[PDB]
Amino acid sequence: METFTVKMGADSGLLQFEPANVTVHPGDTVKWVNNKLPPHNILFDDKQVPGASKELADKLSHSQLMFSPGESYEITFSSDFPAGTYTYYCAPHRGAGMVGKITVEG
Amino acid sequence: METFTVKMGADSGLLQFEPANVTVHPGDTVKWVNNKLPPHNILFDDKQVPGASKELADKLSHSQLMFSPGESYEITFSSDFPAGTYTYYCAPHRGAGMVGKITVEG
Amino acid sequence: METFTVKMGADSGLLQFEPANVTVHPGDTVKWVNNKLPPHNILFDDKQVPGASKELADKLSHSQLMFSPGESYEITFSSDFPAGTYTYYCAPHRGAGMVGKITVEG
Ligand SMILES: [Cu+2]
Ligand SMILES: [Cu+2]
Ligand SMILES: [Cu+2]
Ligand SMILES: [Zn+2]
Ligand SMILES: [Zn+2]
Ligand SMILES: [Zn+2]
Ligand SMILES: [Zn+2]
Ligand SMILES: [Zn+2]
Ligand SMILES: [Zn+2]
Repeated sequence: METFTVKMGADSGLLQFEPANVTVHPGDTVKWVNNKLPPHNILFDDKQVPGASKELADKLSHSQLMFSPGESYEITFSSDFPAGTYTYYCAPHRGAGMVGKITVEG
Repeated sequence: METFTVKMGADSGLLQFEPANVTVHPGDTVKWVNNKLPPHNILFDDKQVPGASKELADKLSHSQLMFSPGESYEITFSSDFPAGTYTYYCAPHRGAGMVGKITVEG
Repeated sequence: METFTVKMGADSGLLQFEPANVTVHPGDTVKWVNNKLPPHNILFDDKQVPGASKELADKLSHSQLMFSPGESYEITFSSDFPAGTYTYYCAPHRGAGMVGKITVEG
């Protein structure tokens, strides 16, 4: 099992998740870490996860704003997660296109 | 089973859900569709659903802001939903009285 | 079983939960009541509840803003709640340090 670190805010100051796209395998963890230009958060819309389960998208969403440097949030995409793409965004920086995509391999 | 379309924002530009009040039967779906003056969202307070279940109100709430024209969200009020009134509102337009009510018939 | 009333906003106008720290026993209820300077809400971060369960923190969080005088929200810390500290904050007044802590006794 691997852990993928996603920086929220690039080192240079770009309002992006870095890296934006990550492919994971069942059991892998994605760890988001507050990097530059907080606050950020991590939203998955109900229609943006495989099978469009609102329960799933809600449980994955960290809608609470993250302010502190190095503040982190992790999701383990375990065996019961459906394969497909999970597209997320940062609410504060939606206008800037601060978005990402986790692919659970099938 | 029927699907009731609720417009978020009237065609004229009134900040309302149209229609604001809908009566549904078990198995029916309510589909909210982004119509005018986005963003909107759909919040049910824990005390505003029958039996005051916070778990139920949370699961029905689409708190994520909806920005795009025609963006939609649906809830199927299935057999296990308690009869009674489910009162919701739009956070951005709470001040304008952008509110609605779904009645599940008993 | 006891109910602990926590005022959101002190009578004087301080932006605090009063009292900020409460110790509860299994079966006890905490009732938050809108007191001064609304809106307030009540957020528990996933890492701020015992065992860091995001499901638990989400279910305890009343993220919807509370505007009306006397508007209340209750949580019963029942037998299945893990012992330890549950640290929460108000989003609008995070900058002012409007924070609290519920201790479930073990
Ligand atoms: Cu951001
Ligand atoms: Cu609205
Ligand atoms: Cu407050
Ligand atoms: Zn892997
Ligand atoms: Zn949605
Ligand atoms: Zn019907
Ligand atoms: Zn409430
Ligand atoms: Zn007690
Ligand atoms: Zn968190």
